[PDB]
Amino acid sequence: LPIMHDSDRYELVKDIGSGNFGVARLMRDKQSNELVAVKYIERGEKIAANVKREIINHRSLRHPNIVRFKEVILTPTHLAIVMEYASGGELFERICNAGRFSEDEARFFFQQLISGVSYCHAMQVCHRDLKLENTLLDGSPAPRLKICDFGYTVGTPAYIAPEVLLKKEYDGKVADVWSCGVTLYVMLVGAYPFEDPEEPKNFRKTIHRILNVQYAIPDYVHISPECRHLISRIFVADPAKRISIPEIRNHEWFLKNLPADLMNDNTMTTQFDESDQPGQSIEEIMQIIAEATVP
Repeated sequence: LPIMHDSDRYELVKDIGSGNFGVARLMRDKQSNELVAVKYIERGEKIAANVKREIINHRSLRHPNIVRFKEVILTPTHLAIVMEYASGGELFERICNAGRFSEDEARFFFQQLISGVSYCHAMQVCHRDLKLENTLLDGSPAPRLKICDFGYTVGTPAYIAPEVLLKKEYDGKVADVWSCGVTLYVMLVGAYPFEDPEEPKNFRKTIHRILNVQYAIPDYVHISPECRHLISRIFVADPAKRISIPEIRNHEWFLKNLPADLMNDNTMTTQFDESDQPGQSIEEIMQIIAEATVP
């Protein structure tokens, strides 16, 4: 990792190398007070077109449930890519610590999940790039879900829709619904839907159950019919018959206690100001990117 820089606007919090941000540096923005994660790319090295487009595409995503891009900084050594850091650990860990969530708590997170995924579907041009298994939580005492859309260890096949395993072509949006259903199930049950109950992680057995949409909610987990219905409309092997995101938004289970401030960062209890963010112009960013090609 390069030496600390811009210590006038950022404080060094901790250098890490494990997680959704991978080898990164945690810092705290002294002006905005936001915790961020800085990723470094060697100058004139991977400063390819792919990096350029990932930054540009990601910059446009401004939803409270998606890990935001903050800014790019040139150091005399690497390109610094700064982004929001989710410090609450993985959604999955919270589920494990609780054993399983109640219906109400699962709904609270599922609402956020759907709002975020729906926003990605509208903003992104080519889809098929959502890693819901590694969804994170922010550090707030009232957990906000954070989807990670970037990449500058693979998990359960349960998350992989049947058509993603078999068919050569598929609609990424419909596959994402399957993934959200897997997340919902795990929240409500405390284990994955198609994997062998617990002890064995037999990928051969999991795949087999996935393709045959073989799942069973255990007897001790009491679920409302609305909820149960929603699950049955998501775990459908045929993609053309799988409920869509907009239909999930109109489902009775999803509509109960739907907070009005789902898409807002700044609310009555949560502070956020876009003008405190280092909102660089796309021209400014491109300047730094090209200027970063010079070693």
